[PDB]
Amino acid sequence: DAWEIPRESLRLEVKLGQGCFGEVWMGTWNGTTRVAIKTLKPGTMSPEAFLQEAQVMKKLRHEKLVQLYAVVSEEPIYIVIEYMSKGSLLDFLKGEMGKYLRLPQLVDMAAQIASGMAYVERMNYVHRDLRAANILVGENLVCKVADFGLARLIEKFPIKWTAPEAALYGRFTIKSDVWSFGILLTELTTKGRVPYPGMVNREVLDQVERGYRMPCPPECPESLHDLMCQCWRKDPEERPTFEYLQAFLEDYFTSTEPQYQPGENL
Repeated sequence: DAWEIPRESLRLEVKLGQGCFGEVWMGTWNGTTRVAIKTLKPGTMSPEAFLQEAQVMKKLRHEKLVQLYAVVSEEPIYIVIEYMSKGSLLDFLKGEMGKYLRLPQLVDMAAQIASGMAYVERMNYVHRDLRAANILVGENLVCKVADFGLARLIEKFPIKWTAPEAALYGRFTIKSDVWSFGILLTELTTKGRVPYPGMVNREVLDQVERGYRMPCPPECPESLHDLMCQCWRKDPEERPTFEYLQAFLEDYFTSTEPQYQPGENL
């Protein structure tokens, strides 16, 4: 198809991350544009299924999603994307710039993810792996949803982010995505800490089933934690939409916490 490109048009430069798929490099494309490239290693993952990520990226275009640019479908295999200068949200949150983030910038970042996910929502897709590690940060604190490896049109998984019904019964929906967004809201409010501190996977599964939910993070306003609790409702279906989350987050400091004053950490 028309996404395909020749190898030579590219050039890889700096290396960025490593996984059991391959590598991630920064680079330039047609020697004029700054790009990012997700390599494969000598056929370590199934070739047809590896490009099933980009297959999905092809049909999604939104300002708050990492934009596909090009593909080299002929071995050695690649996937080329827009470049996100500030790396992953998880690294950002716990790194050196992370400590000066306050509630208004963190709420603004949540708003953007929600805006990106609301688009997924109206496109009838499911992300399946929504979390801080899967969001990229650009310049001006812009945040975009990434790592569509598992995204599906609506037709193991780290239970700490994954809704109960999806971890147990493989029932992934946009509403399981909502659940992960609730956990993503805790990573934002704690500068990037792992949820369910000191709890191990099976401890998390057993406790969540019995209705345990993480408490208000320190200095997080109750109204933001209430939103978290809504996202973690037992019935997938009583959970709010992204569209609602987007709108509630964008308007937060006027409609919900107009009395917010900056604290020690948030």
